[PDB]
Parts: sequence; structure tokens; C-alpha cells
Amino acid sequence: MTKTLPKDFIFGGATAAYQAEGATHTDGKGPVAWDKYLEDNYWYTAEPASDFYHKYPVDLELAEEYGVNGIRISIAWSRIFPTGYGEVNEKGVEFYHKLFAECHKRHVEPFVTLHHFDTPEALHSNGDFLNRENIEHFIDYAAFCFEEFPEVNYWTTFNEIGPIGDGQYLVGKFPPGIKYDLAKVFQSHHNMMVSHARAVKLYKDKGYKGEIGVVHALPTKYPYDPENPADVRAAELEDIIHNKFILDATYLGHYSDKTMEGVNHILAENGGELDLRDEDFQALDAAKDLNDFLGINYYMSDWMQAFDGETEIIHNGKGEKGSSKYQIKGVGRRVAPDYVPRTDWDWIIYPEGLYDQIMRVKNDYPNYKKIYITCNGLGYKDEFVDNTVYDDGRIDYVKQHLEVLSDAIADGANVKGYFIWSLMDVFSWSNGYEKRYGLFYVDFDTQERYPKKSAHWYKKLAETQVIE
Ligand SMILES: O=P(O)(O)OC[C@H]1O[C@@H](O)[C@H](O)[C@@H](O)[C@H]1O
Repeated sequence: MTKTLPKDFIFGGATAAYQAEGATHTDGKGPVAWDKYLEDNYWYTAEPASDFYHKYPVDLELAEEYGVNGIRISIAWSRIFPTGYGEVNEKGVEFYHKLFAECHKRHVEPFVTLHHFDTPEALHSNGDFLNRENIEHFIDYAAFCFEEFPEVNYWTTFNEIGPIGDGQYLVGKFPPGIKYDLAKVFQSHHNMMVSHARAVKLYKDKGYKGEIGVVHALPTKYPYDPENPADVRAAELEDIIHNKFILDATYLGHYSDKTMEGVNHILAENGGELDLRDEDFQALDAAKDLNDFLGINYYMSDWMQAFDGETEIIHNGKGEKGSSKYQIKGVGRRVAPDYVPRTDWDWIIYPEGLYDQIMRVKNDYPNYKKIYITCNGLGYKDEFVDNTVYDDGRIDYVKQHLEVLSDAIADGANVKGYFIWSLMDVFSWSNGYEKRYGLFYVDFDTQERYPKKSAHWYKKLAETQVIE
């Protein structure tokens, strides 16, 4: 009497080059911003990470043992072009071909992302994507990869553009560690999206065989008190900063009137200017209907309350329940509802928000075509016991969301797969190695993998499609 998922659903796992790989200075790998940054601003580094560079056969064998039929992986732009452009690093390219081969061998379909929070340092320190020159460097890097890896049937350009501008120019937790720059945020959202529109046009023109799409973070924004118009407006603007702006570029080819009115407002109150060239809209309009699927990364929702004070944002990275604080002048502040389960990192559990996002994209952008939940998971300090982890909380979190998908599917939403963040334990960019999300437990001192209770649960799900 439980829900069921379509027989052709993808039950995958997700990873990220920098988070998983390791080998940060091996086989010609070029530096990335995180190299110096984590060292100066955090208490851990990307070494040894989960040593994916050498472990992948074990990871893939296990992934196969436990019914995982898909896997998001990212190509480390700085491993192919250790400087963003020019010389190619043979060994880098060699590595990916191996990896890709192992995937096909293990029946795990690779969903490849060209960019996942890791612009080659040399280019990043030069304005990253705010600098229009790097847009070029990207398209060339994409064309290289498209041509070089015919083994890949599914491509994605960028992973979470919103969260890049957010952690980079708004929260200041991702390098360069800038804060409150709502002008840079919106610019980066526009520039990066132009970089995407171009690469997709390109993959389509040169008529390659597979599918090309985007991976967007879409945390549902709700007004704290639906009855208060002040709250409604607040969620609306908040949603515009994190979701609408980007979505619109991804489908309308331009920013809607409400979107620009809100952006105008936000920028007026906080200052700032946007450099929007007409050629950018030619690129955007061209690729608007090209995307083959949408990848929705979703972890939690946000409630917004009106707020008239100055802007202050504190990121709770050590996992101290309550240290999070988010308020923006002209926009509003986030207030967790009273009794929703939230965690030590303050991330709110609210499965219903996923359903609402899926019905929103579906209604506002009917041309989405197909939806994959490219990332969903619960990060928390598991306890290593009996060579496993009795991660019942994670099974509950996942199970709850999978049920909401099973519904959004029934209600006419074209959802084709779910990717659990993450396949194995990896360190978090701003929360260290403590915030674990994996189906498999990595013992960072030995690099030994151990299936968690969720790995065993996911298997039955995989081979039954009955959520129980
Ligand atoms: O902030 P956390 O704990 O790392 O969880 C956030 C996760 O979200 C995903 O969407 C990002 O692409 C991952 O790289 C990961 O960072």
C-alpha cells in the first residue's frame, strides 16, 4: 500500500571532483582557489579527501553492488587545462577516460558536470566569471571536453550557479570571501548563465549524440506569514535572488518584468549596477529551448519575514544549532518556523518544499522537458559503529523526499531520476569533514569504505522501486 517509482528511474549517487578526488598536486593538476583559501580560512584541506583518484574502482564496484545505476561526476577544469587555457594536461585527460570506462564497465551511467565550484585559480583570481574573458575560456574548455569524451551520453555545464554567487559574493564563505555584494551576485548569475547558453548552443550545433542540461539549486522560499503581504514580498524577492533570475534566463531567454522590478529594487537599496549586453540576450534566447533536462538540487526550504534593519549574514559551519543568521536590507530575514525539524547546521527538513518547486518550474517554465533530482541528502555526524552506521535519520530524510517525487510524478511532473548527495563520504566545502552525507562511510585515515544502513536500504529501493 506504499508508493512506487517508475521502472526506468535512475537511482544514483553524486560526487564532486575537488571534494572526492584528492591528488590536488598530482599528474599536472593546476591550483584552484580552495587551495590557499581553506588553508587560511578553515580548519581542514582537500587532502586526502576521499581519494577518488585511486579509489573509483572500489567506489564503482560497490555502487554497482548496491543497485546504483547513475553517477554525477565532474571534470576538474584545472586538471585538463592547469591554467584554464593553452596546454592540455595529458595525464588529466587519461584519468577521466579511465574513470568513464570504469563506469560503463560497472553499468553506472555518468552524468558529467564541466564546472563544480572550481575555476582554475589563475582565472578565478582574475575576476572568475565576472570577467567576460573567462566566459571564452569556458566555452573553449567545454568544446574540448565535448570532442574528447564521446563516452559520455549526459552533459551538464555548471553546478549550482545561485550557490556560487551566494557563497562567493553574498555569504563570503567561498573564495574570494566577499560579502553582501548583491551586484556581483546578480552579474555572476547573468554571466555564468550566458557561458551556459553558449556551450549548449555549441553542443547542439556540432550535433553530438547525448543530452546537455543545467543543475540548479532551488530552495523553496515561503513567506513566514502568508497573510502578511510584507512577508509575501520578502519571499518573492528572496526567491528572485536565488531562483527566478537564473531560471528565467534558462527558459525565457530574458528576465521577466517582476524579476527586473525586484532586481531594480534590491540594487537600489543596496547599491550596484549590472552590465547587460544585448548580445547576451541573443545567446540566452538561442539556448532557451535547447536544454534536454533540468537538474534540481534541493535540500531545504526558507521562510522569509520582512525586515527593516541593516544586512548581516553569519554562516554556521561548525554545527552549532542556532548560529545561522540571514538578513538583507530591502529584502528580509529568514526565520525558521517553530517546530520543523532542522539540524545542527540549521538546515530545515521540509520534503513538501520539493514538490512545490517541481510544480513551480513545471508551471512557470513548461518547456523544462525533463527533471532529474541531481542532489538531495542529509548531512550530519554519523557514528561509526559495528563497521557501519545506523543512519536511520538519513533513511528517513531520503524516504520522505522520494515519496514527494512519487507524487509530483503522479501529478504530471516529468521526473526521471534521483541522485543522492553523496555516494560516499566527502568533506564539505564550508563545513569540514564532519558533515557527512554518504551512503558509504569513508574512514579518512585509512580510506576504507563501509556500507551504511542507508546503502543497504537504497539497494532494495533500487531493485524494487517500492518506497518503504
Ligand atoms: O554545504 P554542504 O554541506 O557541502 O552541502 C552542500 C552540497 O550541495 C550541493 O548542491 C553542492 O553541489 C555540493 O558540492 C555540496 O556542497
